[PDB]
Amino acid sequence: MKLYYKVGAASLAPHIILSEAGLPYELEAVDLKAKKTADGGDYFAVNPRGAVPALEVKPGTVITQNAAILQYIGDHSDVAAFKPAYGSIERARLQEALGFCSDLHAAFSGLFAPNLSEEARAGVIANINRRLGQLEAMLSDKNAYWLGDDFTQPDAYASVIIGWGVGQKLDLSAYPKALKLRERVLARPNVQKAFKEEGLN
Amino acid sequence: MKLYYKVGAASLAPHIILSEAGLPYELEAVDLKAKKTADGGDYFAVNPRGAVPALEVKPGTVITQNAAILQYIGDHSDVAAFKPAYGSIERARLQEALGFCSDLHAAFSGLFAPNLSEEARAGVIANINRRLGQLEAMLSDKNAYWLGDDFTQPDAYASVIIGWGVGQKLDLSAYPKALKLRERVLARPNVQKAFKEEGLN
Ligand SMILES: N[C@H](CCC(=O)N[C@@H](CS)C(=O)NCC(=O)O)C(=O)O
Ligand SMILES: N[C@H](CCC(=O)N[C@@H](CS)C(=O)NCC(=O)O)C(=O)O
Repeated sequence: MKLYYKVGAASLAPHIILSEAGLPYELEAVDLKAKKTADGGDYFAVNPRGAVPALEVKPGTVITQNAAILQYIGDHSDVAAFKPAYGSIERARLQEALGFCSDLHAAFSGLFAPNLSEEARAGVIANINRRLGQLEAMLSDKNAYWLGDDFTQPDAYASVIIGWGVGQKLDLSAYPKALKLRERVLARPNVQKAFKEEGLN
Repeated sequence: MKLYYKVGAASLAPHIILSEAGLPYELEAVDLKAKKTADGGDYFAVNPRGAVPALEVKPGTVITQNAAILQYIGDHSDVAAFKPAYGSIERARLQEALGFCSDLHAAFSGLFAPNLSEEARAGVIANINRRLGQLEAMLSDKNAYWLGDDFTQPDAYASVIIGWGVGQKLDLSAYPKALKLRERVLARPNVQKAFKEEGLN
């Protein structure tokens, strides 16, 4: 399969999960400014919504939307935690966490919008603070990772988003459970392998 | 199961799907202003994120996030279209459409925010127009419903969101495929049954 990604963007989540699954994959860096693939072609032909990630499962079949991509990879892996039975409460918890990741992502996205005024920026920060508080409350110290004993796709996606906060030098020390989850994810060897593949430290 | 809903809100989507599935369900109207259940209790104890829908599967187990709720209902129904195999391309298409519904929903949500300035409102309208254009392009006249020959959860969710546009008297006549999908959904008897259950016409 082929993952369309931009360095450090939300596409790092499925990059991490592809690496953890150990399935063969190819990567394609997208220029999101010009909306072009690396050969100079039109990225809108790949994803008409214009976003990364997109996953080409095989020629002519491209899946968009992180929740879909993350679960497709999981269902085609051998990692049981990545692929709970549909209809099981575990599957619902997986989807619920991925849905919340989209909400968390949406709060952060406001921060990188162009011509962002200081006043508009304050509202973005307030929503980031609100979503981070909700993630923090949702995490339980009875669980090594978000959903329980096992690392799953949500963990990777939350860790990437929190990393955007780190990169922006936001103070996230009031969210120790969130920081601990990210620290745990960042130490996983297949996570480091994905970060390397994007030229990131 | 028990669905926590507000009249005409995004919770109408799983209300529709519960009705279509024919499984037994109870409804609970939430006051989102006071964040209270109808007995006067704290809705944050039900969903700490404060949103509808929430689905109590059984006492002590509440699922939040529309994508999770919609797929839980589908996986516990007898309707094959609602429950494609995990890992099948059909399941990925289902999740992709639900993920896009969240994006469409997010564009519309801006319109109902309090103290919305005329200028901020224009940007909201521009994003609604952009997301509606993307939905329109994603729909294919080869398909009776969004994903193909079969009505699915996405169809209900898109139809509810478009309905918010109708209620706001936005001109959506440049999106005929979207309008046709909604018209088709609104004529389904179990859809009308759900609308009735919320006191809606
Ligand atoms: N500054 C970017 C952060 C990644 C990023 O901002 N990308 C997207 C998410 S993939 C975003 O946060 N906002 C716009 C968007 O989500 O498309 C980087 O270091 O790569
Ligand atoms: N005016 C509301 C529209 C529904 C609504 O606006 N609810 C939510 C979605 S459920 C929304 O569009 N914005 C805030 C939110 O999504 O919570 C109604 O007629 O019920």
